[PDB]
Amino acid sequence: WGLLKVEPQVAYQCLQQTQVYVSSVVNLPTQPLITALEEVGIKAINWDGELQEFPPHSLLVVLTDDYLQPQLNKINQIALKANQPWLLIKPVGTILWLGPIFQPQITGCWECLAQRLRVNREVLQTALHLATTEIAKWIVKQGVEDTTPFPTLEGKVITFDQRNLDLQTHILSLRPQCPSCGNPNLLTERAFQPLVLSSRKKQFTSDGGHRAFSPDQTVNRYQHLISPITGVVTSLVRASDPNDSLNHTYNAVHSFVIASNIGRMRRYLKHKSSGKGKTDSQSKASGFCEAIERYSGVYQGDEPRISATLAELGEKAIHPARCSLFSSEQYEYREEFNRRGGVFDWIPQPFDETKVIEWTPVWSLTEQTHKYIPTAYCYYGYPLPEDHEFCRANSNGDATGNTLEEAIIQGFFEIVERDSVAIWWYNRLKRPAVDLASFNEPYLLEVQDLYRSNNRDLWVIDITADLDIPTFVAVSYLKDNKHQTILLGFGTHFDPKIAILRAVTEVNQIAFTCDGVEVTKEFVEMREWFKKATIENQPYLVPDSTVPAKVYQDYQQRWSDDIYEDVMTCVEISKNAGLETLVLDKTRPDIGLNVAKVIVPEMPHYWLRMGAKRIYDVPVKMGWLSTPLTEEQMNPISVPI
Amino acid sequence: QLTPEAVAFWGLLKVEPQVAYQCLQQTQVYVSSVVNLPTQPLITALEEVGIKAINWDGELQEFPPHSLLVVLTDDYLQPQLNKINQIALKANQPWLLIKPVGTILWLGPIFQPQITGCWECLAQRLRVNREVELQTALHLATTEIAKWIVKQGVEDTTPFPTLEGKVITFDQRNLDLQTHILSLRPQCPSCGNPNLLTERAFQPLVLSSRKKQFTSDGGHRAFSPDQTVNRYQHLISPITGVVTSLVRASDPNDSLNHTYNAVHSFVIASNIGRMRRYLKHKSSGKGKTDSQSKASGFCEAIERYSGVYQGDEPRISATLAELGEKAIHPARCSLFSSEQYEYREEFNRRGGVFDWIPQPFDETKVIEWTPVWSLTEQTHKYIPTAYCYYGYPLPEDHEFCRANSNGDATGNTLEEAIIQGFFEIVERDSVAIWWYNRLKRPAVDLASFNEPYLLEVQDLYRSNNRDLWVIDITADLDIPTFVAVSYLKDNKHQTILLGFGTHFDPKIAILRAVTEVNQIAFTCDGVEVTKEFVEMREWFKKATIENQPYLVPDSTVPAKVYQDYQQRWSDDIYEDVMTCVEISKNAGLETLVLDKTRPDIGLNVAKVIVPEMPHYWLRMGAKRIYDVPVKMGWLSTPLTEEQMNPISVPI
Ligand SMILES: [Mg+2]
Ligand SMILES: [Mg+2]
Ligand SMILES: [Mg+2]
Ligand SMILES: [Mg+2]
Ligand SMILES: [Zn+2]
Ligand SMILES: [Zn+2]
Repeated sequence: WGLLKVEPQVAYQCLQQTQVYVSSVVNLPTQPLITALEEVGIKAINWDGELQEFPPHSLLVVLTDDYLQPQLNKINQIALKANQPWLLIKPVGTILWLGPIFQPQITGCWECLAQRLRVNREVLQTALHLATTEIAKWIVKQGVEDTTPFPTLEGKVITFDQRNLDLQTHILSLRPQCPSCGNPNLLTERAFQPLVLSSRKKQFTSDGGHRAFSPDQTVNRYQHLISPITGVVTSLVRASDPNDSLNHTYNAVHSFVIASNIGRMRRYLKHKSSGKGKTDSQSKASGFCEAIERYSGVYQGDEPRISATLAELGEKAIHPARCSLFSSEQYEYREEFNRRGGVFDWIPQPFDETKVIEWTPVWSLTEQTHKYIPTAYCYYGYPLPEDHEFCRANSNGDATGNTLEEAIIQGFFEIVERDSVAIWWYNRLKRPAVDLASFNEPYLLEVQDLYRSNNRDLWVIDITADLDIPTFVAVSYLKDNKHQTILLGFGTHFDPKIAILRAVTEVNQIAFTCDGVEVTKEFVEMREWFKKATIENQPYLVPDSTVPAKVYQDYQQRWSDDIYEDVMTCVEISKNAGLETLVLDKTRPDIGLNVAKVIVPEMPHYWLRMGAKRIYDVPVKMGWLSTPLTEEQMNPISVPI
Repeated sequence: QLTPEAVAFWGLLKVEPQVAYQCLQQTQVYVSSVVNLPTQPLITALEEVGIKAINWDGELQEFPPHSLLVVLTDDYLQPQLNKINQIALKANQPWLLIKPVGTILWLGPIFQPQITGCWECLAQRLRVNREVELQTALHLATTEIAKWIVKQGVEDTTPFPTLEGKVITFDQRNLDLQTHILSLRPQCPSCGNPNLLTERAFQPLVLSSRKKQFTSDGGHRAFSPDQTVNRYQHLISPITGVVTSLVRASDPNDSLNHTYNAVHSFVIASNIGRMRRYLKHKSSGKGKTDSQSKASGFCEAIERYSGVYQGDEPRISATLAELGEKAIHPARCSLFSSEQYEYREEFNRRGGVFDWIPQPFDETKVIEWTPVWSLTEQTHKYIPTAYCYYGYPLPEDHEFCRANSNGDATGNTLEEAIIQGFFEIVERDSVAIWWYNRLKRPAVDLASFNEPYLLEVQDLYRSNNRDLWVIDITADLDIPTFVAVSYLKDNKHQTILLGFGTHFDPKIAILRAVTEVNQIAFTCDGVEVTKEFVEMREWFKKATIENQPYLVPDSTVPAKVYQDYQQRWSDDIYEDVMTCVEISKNAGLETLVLDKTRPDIGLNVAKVIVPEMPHYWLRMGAKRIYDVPVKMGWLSTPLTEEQMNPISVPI
């Protein structure tokens, strides 16, 4: 009782004014905790939950076996209504959860923790003494002692395991969009307001692209979101690739990307997620950013939408076929194409304007107005009718950044990369090479030499489209082998140097995985590719020797000092090509790290989306072809990467 | 037949009651206290869950075949515990040490003899680390004892994380739990062999070839510091570890192209009040590297710990006369002038602690000599022990030398440590020769090094109003040695920053120099006029680029390029050691190697001693400083001692 070093007998005065109402949720013995509480002098009286009003300086303790018991939803309503602090304890099982001191209007309520646990659970006497210690610490932290000399479990879950004797701390996050403790529809007011971009001049861009803040600092700041109970990223494995390779490193994260209803297949395969690889020490930062973007892209019911059909919306709505861009021939052969195709290139049902769907507002930058995109195309896991699965949400254009403008730039670069890759791949076009020596980067030369030493010839091809945004594809194939195992990487940026860096990082993220490749475990779609990825059979994968190789001085410099001007110049670049750039703010207020989805209608993905006239017309416009290619004359193989 | 409350406790151990109950008739727990702590509460706590626990007198050695001895204490450095350890090792009886008092609980390890370290394996590292300045306990102790009992009994399931050789530190105030891995020490006086270093030193040193596998960045190193930290994290602890870390990355995270790490540990066993607490604390084992984002700061701490005298180090008590030519005179290593000894007191009132002048060596007195392996002669020489190890107890009237870090180095292999130490030695030699003669040297064009990092750093420094350049100060050994000089323009305080680098590969030597400059740079607000950098702040305040003309490159001689240095580095480090040895032999020098690595730590640490090589500090007794500039033709005539630079090297 004196280990709190607060007072020998003055602290008892606090115990003379504080009552602790102990209660059980589902069949827990309340008496032992009560007796433990009078053992140290705390006046504890049993409660059942019917009482709402409480005397000042009171704490309500509730015991449970699971943190998602429905009865808690009642208690969470009682506490918020009465503004009463309460503690949640799980004394049973091998793992003990001390739970947070739910203080209304200051810390998160129970609903925040329950929502995060649900989003995260898609996959004896010592408890009493620890609970007594935590309660006693809370008693003195509010009556006499100050904030600093009194650590408390307020808004903090302590997970203690006796079997391994290890203790972990999870930080409960107050969600401003929580239905119970906050504004339940903050997103619909945020989206309806016009989107405004604030200028933010960069300060340090020595390496890792044009970022105004260190991604390591971002991970350090957002480590409070890294938790398997009260967090959004499961962490767990963290780094996957060995740390010996300093030039290129990797790190893995666990999240949810696909929401298939097959439990058996989800049990082993769909669990965890991907996102791994960077030449800089920010591979873990990139994986964390991708996990954050995937978590922000999932549907949870708070998303802004309006139930209507295309007729009422008129010109304000973008037709789903204008974004998905599937050819009518693909639709009319949907069944057998889906039967022979993979999950990535699944062909959805044709969209009919007769039915009524939910449209999410988006900010059209080119017209500076509000358009409407089908919600199923924006958010993962959106429940669609079994007869109206007209589209499935993908990661194309979704991007992460500290500022919204940086996320917009990343998303637009992703869209441009996908368009250029599709145009080059499906036309089977030959494009000039790029000499890495002219790029003034010894890293490219040394990684090329390393790949050649490992019996893998590597080179880079320039596939820049009419947008004139420097984009490159790095291709590496194993020599003197029947299985070439062609590895591809794509990199697009205003700065050609970092575009080449992105391409080489993407191509060598798989290069070091050789000699023990995880094969069919998750590269099943890439298996048959390696059975046919031969340079002689794919002549477009080798550069056109006739045209001289492009150099670093062949590309104009377009990047500006401030990211706002980068967003602007991207807008005029898109406008000059007769395209409309739309931005959807996926940033969750409870997280704070900006996530944005950039949607451009006519821009296609690299999957079998043959309905886009860009693939047919852009090579003609640049003169790469004299006549547009017929749909059946294009490449019948999807892009493996 | 136990109470249902007891069988509930065994439930969380995933063991059926029938299997567990049987073990309860075969395990006897003798509970005892060393500081008169209440022993009964733990006995009754163990009896409640069914464990047959009885009190222990403290002297009985006869024990049943299956048993466990629990010892309660308030501190782990109680002298009486040493007796208990002697009982445990002699009787081969496992025992657990518990500290159930105070705010912070120490669960202590299960000291199993011949498998885990004994008590004093923990006690020595606690003593080194502590040179600065309750129902929960019972229940955790009961849980740990029961886990050990069930693990010892059947071991039906593989996962049994018992406390065997592992200390659990639990702080209830903020409720945090830490794990410290106790490490068995082969040189421990009681459980191990306390003579191990003596046989290791007397045996001839043999170097084995080991071809390098990865030389991506940082230099010719076997592995990145991250791998070393991952391998040796069991030494990172404030209880049973050699380095406390805690601070870890102290440099700002905004910088990306370079990083630095600082940790706090113990290097010198001091006793003066001005050195006991005020200055010894915040001792930074700095590690600066361009690669990575957090650095390590771990190798320096390891070498400093390995250089500390502990009494196990090999030594023979004799004098120079009977040792003969096999010994090396201390003045042949310290290299202090006789004129520097005659006015030792006057030069000791003024100046820093680093450049203190020791008393002249006396050949009549008897001292302890540590054997070292001379590679040039491939034999054993003898160096005074006080010159090799930190904190060696020297007589007040015969304090002839003080151990320094010159030549000490680390490595995953002994040969790599030897290379690093030799590079440090030649670096300091060349820097002293250049500095004390005030010689002007040709510049080095960074663009010729085909490294964009050099140009980026130079441009950043120029943007920050700090002009930076590089000067080649390579000595007669022809090992590329570079000094990077930075100074702030348009200011009355230039704050000249100097970095030193030396390697066979000129590119990584330049990289070392610029990294050394950058580690000190970007610390304008770091004022230490009186805390720890009084000499550095004095140098910043009273040294410009015009009053120190040698600091600027010589404009007359054209700047050296990257193609002006011959290539000597090889794929394997063994012939690198051999070529360093033959380079030293050609210059009429003897290379000596002392293996300071400890068997418990494992990481290789070596001190390379070359007698005639001077250091940064005021060591005017070496004829190399006087003669090498003449030999290379830099100076027509040797410089008189009073004509040299009267300012010590601040870096
Ligand atoms: Mg990605
Ligand atoms: Mg993306
Ligand atoms: Mg150093
Ligand atoms: Mg050193
Ligand atoms: Zn809430
Ligand atoms: Zn021992």
